[PDB]
Amino acid sequence: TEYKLVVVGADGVGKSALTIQLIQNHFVDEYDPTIEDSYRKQVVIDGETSLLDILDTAGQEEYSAMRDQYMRTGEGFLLVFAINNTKSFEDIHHYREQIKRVKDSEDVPMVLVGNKSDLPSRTVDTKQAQDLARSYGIPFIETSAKTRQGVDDAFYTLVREIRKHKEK
Ligand SMILES: Oc1cc(-c2ncc3c(N4C[C@H]5CC[C@@H](C4)N5)nc(OC[C@]45CCCN4C[C@@H](F)C5)nc3c2F)c2ccccc2c1
Ligand SMILES: Nc1nc2c(ncn2[C@@H]2O[C@H](COP(=O)(O)OP(=O)(O)O)[C@@H](O)[C@H]2O)c(=O)[nH]1
Ligand SMILES: [Mg+2]
Repeated sequence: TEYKLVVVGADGVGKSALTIQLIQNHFVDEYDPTIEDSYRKQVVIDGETSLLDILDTAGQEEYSAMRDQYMRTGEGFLLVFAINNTKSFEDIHHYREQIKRVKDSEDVPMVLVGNKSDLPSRTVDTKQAQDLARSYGIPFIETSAKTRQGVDDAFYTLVREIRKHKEK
């Protein structure tokens, strides 16, 4: 089994740091903000061996046809914001609508991720994030790429959401 996972969200929220924790087991400071890359990892989740193919998105805000078709191959999406950046939380709606648009579907596996939970300078309350996730009908996972809090949980929860979708 293989799952195509895509990590989206505003610049600086920790998409690259979360991905590199999952894949390479270390915390990277100031990874080049412009680099989009992909990684594969073999995991066991609830007894099922699978390959996670993870796209760590980056780059300019552009909407080419090639970009839509490429994003459309994603089976599940992490919607990442940082808990110290209210604008990144406000931007979650945008990324969700673009995912719906390219997938031509109201039911796309997604997980809301509030990253940088190790920082004291919080501006987005856990209750606001839980309420947003409830409104979308998706899970909310608190993470820190720095301490590895919630990292496996975020990705594995997204796989569980894909499996639920495939059962419908
Ligand atoms: O063809 C596509 C294209 C995208 C797509 N690709 C890149 C985006 C992009 N950048 C890339 C990364 C992340 C931030 C920065 C620029 N570096 N930024 C935004 O939005 C940014 C905000 C919020 C809205 C207005 N702008 C201005 C400010 F407010 C902030 N959206 C993007 C975006 F939708 C798709 C995304 C998901 C599903 C299918 C897609 C299909
Ligand atoms: N304290 C803390 N810093 C983080 C966390 N995740 C990312 N960072 C830092 O925030 C900055 C932006 O992270 P990055 O992974 O490049 O974000 P991206 O633009 O979403 O790929 C970098 O300096 C990271 O080291 C986190 O969970 N906690
Ligand atoms: Mg990055």
